[PDB]
Amino acid sequence: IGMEPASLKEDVQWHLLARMVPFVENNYNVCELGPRGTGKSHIYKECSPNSILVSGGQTTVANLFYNMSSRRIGLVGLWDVVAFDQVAGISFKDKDG
DNA sequence: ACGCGCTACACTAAAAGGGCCCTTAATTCGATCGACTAAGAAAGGGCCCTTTATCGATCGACTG
Repeated sequence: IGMEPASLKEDVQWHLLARMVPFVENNYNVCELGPRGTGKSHIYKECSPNSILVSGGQTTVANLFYNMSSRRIGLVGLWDVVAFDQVAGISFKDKDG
């Protein structure tokens, strides 16, 4: 990732590995809450070309799961990791979300 | 092997998504204007009490 392992505690290293875990296991839902500036969104935005960081919380079942008009599957179809930032900000215009 | 079948453009209709925007029916309040709720009000009014008259009763000089 670019972190210095010798400058971190062992448990912090294992937490960072848990952060890797969503990339390596199929259909792995995981939630992480923490203080600002702890380097959360960096791994899901820079250090992987096959993961997406959904910003702003602007998520609808149309573009996230299945858009019935265009008949194309949403984000969850071609990305290995979908990371919802700003969990407070995520809200669904449709109820079914 | 040059006429022939495919591959490109506007109107009409249907679906769905997504702003979305108005609604509303929930909220706050926030005066507020009654609404009492005492606190002291003052007029008024009501109450009391010592005033004169008299009716004895008597106790007086005075008096014959």
